[PDB]
Amino acid sequence: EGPIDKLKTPEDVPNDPLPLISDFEWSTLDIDDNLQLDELYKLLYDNYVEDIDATFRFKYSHEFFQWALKPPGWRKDWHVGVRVKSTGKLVAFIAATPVTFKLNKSNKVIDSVEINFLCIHKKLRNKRLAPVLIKEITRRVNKQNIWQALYTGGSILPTPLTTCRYQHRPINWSKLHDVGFSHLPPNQTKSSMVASYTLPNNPKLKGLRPMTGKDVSTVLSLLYKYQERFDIVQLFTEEEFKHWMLGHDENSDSNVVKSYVVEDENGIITDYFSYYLLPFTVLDNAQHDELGIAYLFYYASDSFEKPNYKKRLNELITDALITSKKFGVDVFNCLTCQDNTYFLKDCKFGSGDGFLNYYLFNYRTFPMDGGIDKKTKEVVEDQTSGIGVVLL
Amino acid sequence: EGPIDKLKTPEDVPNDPLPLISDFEWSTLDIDDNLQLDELYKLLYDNYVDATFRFKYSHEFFQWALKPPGWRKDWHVGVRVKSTGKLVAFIAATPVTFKLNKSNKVIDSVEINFLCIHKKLRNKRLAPVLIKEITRRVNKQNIWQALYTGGSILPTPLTTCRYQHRPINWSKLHDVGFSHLPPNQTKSSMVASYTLPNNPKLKGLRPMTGKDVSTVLSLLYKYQERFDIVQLFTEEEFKHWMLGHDENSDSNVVKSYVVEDENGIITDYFSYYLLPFTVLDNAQHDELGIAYLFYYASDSFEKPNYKKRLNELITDALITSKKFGVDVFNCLTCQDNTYFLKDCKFGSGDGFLNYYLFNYRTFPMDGGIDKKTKEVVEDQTSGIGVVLL
Amino acid sequence: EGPIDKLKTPEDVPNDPLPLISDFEWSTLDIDDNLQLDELYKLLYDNYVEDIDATFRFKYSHEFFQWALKPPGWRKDWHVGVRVKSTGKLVAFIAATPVTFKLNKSNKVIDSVEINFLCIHKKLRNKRLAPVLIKEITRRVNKQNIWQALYTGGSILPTPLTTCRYQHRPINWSKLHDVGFSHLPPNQTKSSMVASYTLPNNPKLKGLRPMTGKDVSTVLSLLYKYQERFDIVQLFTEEEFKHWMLGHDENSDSNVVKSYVVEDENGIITDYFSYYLLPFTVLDNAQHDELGIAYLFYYASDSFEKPNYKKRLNELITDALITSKKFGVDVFNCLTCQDNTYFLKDCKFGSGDGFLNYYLFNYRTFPMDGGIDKKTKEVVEDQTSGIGVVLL
Repeated sequence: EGPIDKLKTPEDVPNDPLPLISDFEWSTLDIDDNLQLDELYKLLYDNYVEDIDATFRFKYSHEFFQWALKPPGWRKDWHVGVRVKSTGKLVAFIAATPVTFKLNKSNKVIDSVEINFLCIHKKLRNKRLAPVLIKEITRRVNKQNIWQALYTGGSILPTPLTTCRYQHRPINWSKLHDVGFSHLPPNQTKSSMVASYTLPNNPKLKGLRPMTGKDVSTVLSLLYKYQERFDIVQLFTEEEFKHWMLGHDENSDSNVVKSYVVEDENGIITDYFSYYLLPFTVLDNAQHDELGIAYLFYYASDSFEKPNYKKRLNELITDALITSKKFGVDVFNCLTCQDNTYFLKDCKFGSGDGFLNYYLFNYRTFPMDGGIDKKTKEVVEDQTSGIGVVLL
Repeated sequence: EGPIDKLKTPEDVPNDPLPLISDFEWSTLDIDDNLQLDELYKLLYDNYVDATFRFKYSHEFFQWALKPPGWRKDWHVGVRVKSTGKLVAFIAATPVTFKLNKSNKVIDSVEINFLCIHKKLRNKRLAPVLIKEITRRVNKQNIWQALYTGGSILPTPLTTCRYQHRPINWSKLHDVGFSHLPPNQTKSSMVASYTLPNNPKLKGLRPMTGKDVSTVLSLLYKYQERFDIVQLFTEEEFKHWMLGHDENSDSNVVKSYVVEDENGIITDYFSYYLLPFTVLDNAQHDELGIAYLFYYASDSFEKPNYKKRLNELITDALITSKKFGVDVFNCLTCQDNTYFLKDCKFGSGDGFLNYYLFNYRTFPMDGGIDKKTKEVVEDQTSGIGVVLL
Repeated sequence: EGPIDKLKTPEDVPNDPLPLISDFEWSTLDIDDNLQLDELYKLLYDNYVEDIDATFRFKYSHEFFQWALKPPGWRKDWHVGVRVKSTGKLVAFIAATPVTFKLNKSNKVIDSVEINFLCIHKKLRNKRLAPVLIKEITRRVNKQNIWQALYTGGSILPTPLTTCRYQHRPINWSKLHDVGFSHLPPNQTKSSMVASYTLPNNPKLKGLRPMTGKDVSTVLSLLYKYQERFDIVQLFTEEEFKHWMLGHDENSDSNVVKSYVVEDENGIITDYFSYYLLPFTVLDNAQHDELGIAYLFYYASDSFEKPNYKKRLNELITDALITSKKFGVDVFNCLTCQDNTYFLKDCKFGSGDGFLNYYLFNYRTFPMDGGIDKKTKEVVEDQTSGIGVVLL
């Protein structure tokens, strides 16, 4: 387990951007300039429809971008676009956001970066631009003395850490059906389906309440003890954990990340969970314009050593599902990572067609379980996946 | 193992082509202009080559061979005689990504091919000049290594593989002088010894489609871990090379197949490309259909039925080629090809291929043949895991 | 229990400093050059303000540095600074000092090092230098064949030895109130508070006197017998103990460490205690410029096996509190380590908001009691903490 490249210094890294065919030019984006953020939003809206229904589009708000791209230490220099010289139009983009990972087996902590928002205009798909975008953002971070990067996607590149599968838990089945997200199984009716997904309106766990700034250190310690069971995890400073769990702005309740804690009868935090909101804009449907989507984020529980562990986790996620109902969520998603396969069945998460591959550039690691059978790709129940990180 | 040159930047590279004899001039080709593509075809037909055979290149073949994702017109370098403007030499560079498995190094490079020089200019030793100029053009795009192959004996090759041939229509191969009748044999025995079923044998065998790309790619990646040097692709790239330039039209150049088991899981796959020979001076035939083994991979490499499975795969490849007018099926002694040459009836040819990775030192590699006898060494994995068209 | 890494030789350690973002360069400090020491002082003064009030700054004297960084065996090579190449200004620092620990339960002695004075310029908090500073100081000591290091701070990392809590014992309440250190409780007056903290002007224990170089072997033996009750302790050569208890200069009374012994009629030393002085410079107070602070150091008593142990310890600390009054001390601090929880209540130490985490890099150890409830973080009275070492 360890780095792959012979190891050099920022000095040995080219000082200038890689060359591009004459029709294009690099353009560093300044997302604090609303006109440029507008450009990015448009590029994504039209062209970042990866493995999604043609009728859906990621609906990114200004608040979502603050949260996703501006954690402590973020750099404008790492928001790399490509413009067509003729008109100045934005046609490609790639980002790197700072992150710290830890490989539990070898006890290695690595300051890295997460590479995401890799977007290429649909008319430029045959220009082989992805590898160029990756080389350039990698050059920029190597200059900052960072030598490992995490990249995730459905694309098949060499040596993935592993592969997890998407899961979906219908919250408002009727609407999911009206827009084409969910299908009516063989011997079922819309009525049976809806009935089968009904949930309480109120969370069940006593002491469950929204997390606040004062809970940051306690939750962090709880997550740290808990995540020892995964192969790869994330470490945060308190300022970073605060940003990712509560939002960019400390004095305004986040509409993007929802974080909850459970404190027992004596006031001690024993469990916590978090999820983020990222809706889809829906096209060509006469009644619906938006589809509320939640994504399971980080969580942790006291009970991992006790015998009621599985039951407790399923109770935690059930309350997460219940709370999402007050935020317009229509489907609650998660992957087969962390200990997620312990609650998929009882909580009614169905397997989706999508898969996620994880790549840790410039680093060899032992194989990792992805929560699914290596050949069948079917969910394997109650198994701990080596993936303990969640990427937005 | 690693680069050779001291390493510089595109800036340190001469901005202009190096002057040629005054009689000629550099001329970048634009293959999207049919008139220029026609010029290239004529130059190749006449000067790129047995005497009675000529590579028959179609427009479709050129799209496939020269226009994969990221191809650059600036890398289609021709030379014109100033007097008449006639095209007399050419050289190309196409983007490709290699990975050296032993050292786990990934290198974005380029494949240098279609190096053609008019027969009357063979004494001006233009090849080195063509290589230097194409090399200069790619160095400018910050690429510093290149793969070049051929029968030519240049300084230090990765290794050397040998050609193999598997008669499909022996009678015709004999009619045109490709195949010879062995000492104590008859045309009748030969023909009988090469007959093959008319239908593929493996269950679940079908043509590959766009939807199989990621799955096949993962299968090839796991499989090719056994070779020393391999190729990596983006999904667009793999799709182009396995299915053709045009996504909505079945290719007549590359034939790709997958085998999915009782559960719909792809367990094997193979591909081959078609490149006929125009046949000159034969009263019966004008063309000789030729297939070349491309990339393949199998589930069974860890199992004990591996060798039998591979031979079953190739045998079905041979059978499918019969419907595309193939007269001979060729392949080199690279990859794990030596595991099926004998049982599948591939005979050694006189041709050999040398591989050169300019500006890069690598450990020796197996070529699938004995270092001194140059004879096929059965069931041996070659270090060469890349196939060049 | 034991080392974590596979174990290598100095030989397997990289011979040259780690690469740095090209803007900076490693610069070994020579604190014997007053100009360089002045640089270190300034860097600290401006940027080493973590976990303290904005209006306070650590007031480091030349004497304090001699004591803290120059014990027997100190190495200049372990005073690692970072300079911005453009101007040569000092922007970061980290030090390693030799120290020997003993793990009482497993009876393992380990020559190690204490990593401290990790300081980064406020404007580079986003360059993520700490990990790089640690890696580089760790490389230098690994070269000297030392493979374990102790690091402490408020920062949270996975698996600390334990966590202790800060305690404060107002000496001059009125001043602590004026400068905002202490707050006036709900139904209290400045007058009640002051009255509640008054102390005698003279120590009460008979035979109490200042320790001298002569007493070293006897005091050391007393501490050794005594500290057998903690999980991790420190071992000293007589030379090291002399330095840490009496100061860098043998022929001049120290203004940084105050050590005292209690002997009976026949010169038998029965108890001893020590504490060090580290003031805060006070900013923006129309009245005060400095705030005298004392920190409980090492101590030991005869009575640990006897029934008057608790009462005796309390008598000891009470005399420490009284003696600090002649050195301008305004608050007397300590952590909940050692047997400190035996005297916090009766001696009037109040719990602060600060906590200290301890980390022994490259070594797994059994859990240790930090003197606080593992769940409420509140002081747990009269208990022995596994922490028997004090870090300055």
